Amino acid sequence: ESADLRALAKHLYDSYIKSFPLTKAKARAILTGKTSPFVIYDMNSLMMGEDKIKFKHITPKEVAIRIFQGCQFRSVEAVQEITEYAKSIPGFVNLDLNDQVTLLKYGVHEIIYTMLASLMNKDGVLISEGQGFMTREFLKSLRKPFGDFMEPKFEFAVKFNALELDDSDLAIFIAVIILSGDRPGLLNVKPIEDIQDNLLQALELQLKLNHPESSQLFAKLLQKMTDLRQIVTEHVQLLQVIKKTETDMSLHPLLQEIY
Amino acid sequence: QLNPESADLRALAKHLYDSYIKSFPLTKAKARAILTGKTTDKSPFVIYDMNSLMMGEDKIKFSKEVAIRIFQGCQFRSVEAVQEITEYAKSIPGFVNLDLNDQVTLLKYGVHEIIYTMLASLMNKDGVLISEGQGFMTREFLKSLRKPFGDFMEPKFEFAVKFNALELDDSDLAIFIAVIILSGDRPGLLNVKPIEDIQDNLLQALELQLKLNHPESSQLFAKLLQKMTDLRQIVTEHVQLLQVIKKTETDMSLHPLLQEIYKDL
Ligand SMILES: CCCOc1ccc(C[C@@H](Cc2ccccc2)C(=O)O)cc1CNC(=O)c1ccc(N2CCCCC2)cc1
Repeated sequence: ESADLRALAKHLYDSYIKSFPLTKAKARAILTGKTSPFVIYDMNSLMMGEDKIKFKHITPKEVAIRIFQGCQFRSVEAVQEITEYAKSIPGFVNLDLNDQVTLLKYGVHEIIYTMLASLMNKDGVLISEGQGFMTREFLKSLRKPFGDFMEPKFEFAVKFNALELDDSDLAIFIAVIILSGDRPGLLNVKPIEDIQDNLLQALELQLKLNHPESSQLFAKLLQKMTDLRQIVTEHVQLLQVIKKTETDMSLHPLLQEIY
Repeated sequence: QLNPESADLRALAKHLYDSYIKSFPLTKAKARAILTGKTTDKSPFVIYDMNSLMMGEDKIKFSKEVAIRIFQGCQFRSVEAVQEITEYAKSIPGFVNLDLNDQVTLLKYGVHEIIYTMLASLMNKDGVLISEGQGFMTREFLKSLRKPFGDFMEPKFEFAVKFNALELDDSDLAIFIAVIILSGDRPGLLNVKPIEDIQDNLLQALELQLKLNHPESSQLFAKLLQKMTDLRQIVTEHVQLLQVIKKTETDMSLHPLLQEIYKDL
């Protein structure tokens, strides 16, 4: 029965490679130098960044605000990649359509930040297909409340990254996050937990075969789930604060609809 | 079931379960026995309203304001729970050998998550055993308490009903709360290495324990670990729900120990 576990792993991996253009293996090569990305470390470099390379996340205003909005544009984009990926998880599409919607609704944020760590090191984050590298300090230098917008993700990133997981490990971890039976509103919890259970086994073997020397990596990874939700909860808090305050956030009526 | 390594992990499970029974007067096995009302001597007095509360003062061993009285009651029992857990902690191989500051940090962030883990052993969907099992206060009575007290316990009942679904027994919990205490990612830890080394070992013990005790319960280990996020959540809500209390109830004192644990949490 350990055959069906390997098949599911490879399947998730293959699908993950197809759904996500910028993998961790690739991002890592770019980040460590052993491949170069345009570097954004201040206003002028940001400015030139937009002119030189056409960062779609920066279209036609305070910089802190356009950077924040760019983050949302990219997030929206990411949500589609994740949604497509989810469909390849054996059993997902056979679930009640409302539950599928529910799972993605509460799961994409956790996945977003999980995958974002793949593009981050203690010094910055890769943006627009890795074409650029936005400095951690520059982001942390934005005026309140934008300055501490990304920092919480960086702190998580540093920790998550010390586990040294690779694309094949993440593919399965990602699927496990999606099949969470404790999401509010689910109408049929059983099949969801039964699939996650099949995914957890697959993940456990993967980690043991891929990291035989890393003791209890499975437990440690599952524990990171706590850090993820705290990151999402906290993110949701700041998001409303920016909405309750900030008067220069309004976008075209249709754009606001899109997000 | 074979190798010397497994043997070492079973020895650890036994040591931890033994210390657990020695440190906690009311185990889950005892709590369940009282709750399933099977016996004729373990019968608890049920408080489900004012007149009952009124009569419980005479029945069970055990400020004139219903809501606050019950609240001061939980605080005292909570302070006492901190003492039992602190005593259990000392028995965890390696804990007393860590830097003293880290010992404090680990207890500071770990006692509440553990308090609520264990509190579930005393709960079922209708209420919670109190005063060493002599009494039983229903969920509805608690929920009918003046605001903002009327909903301080509800989220703990919700957690308990789900967590109890795992059907863990005391021997499993002893290792699980040990794992909770030895968390290397607690804010402010000085030496994270020695703590992780200890937790990894405890995690191996827990993993084997759950496999030998619940062979038919697939992935119980992972499911139990994911529960640690429900605990964090329960603690956070509580802390915030508490800050609201002291602002509307300037006349309600919070015990110093609890206040120190929550401070800069
Ligand atoms: C009946 C529901 C209460 O159950 C909880 C709930 C929470 C906690 C721990 C809390 C305590 C707390 C709450 C608010 C601010 C600081 C501390 C915690 O986690 O700190 C124990 C307990 C355990 N409580 C008891 O055993 C208990 C004991 C006595 C009591 N009574 C008040 C005195 C007269 C008789 C009735 C009520 C309850």
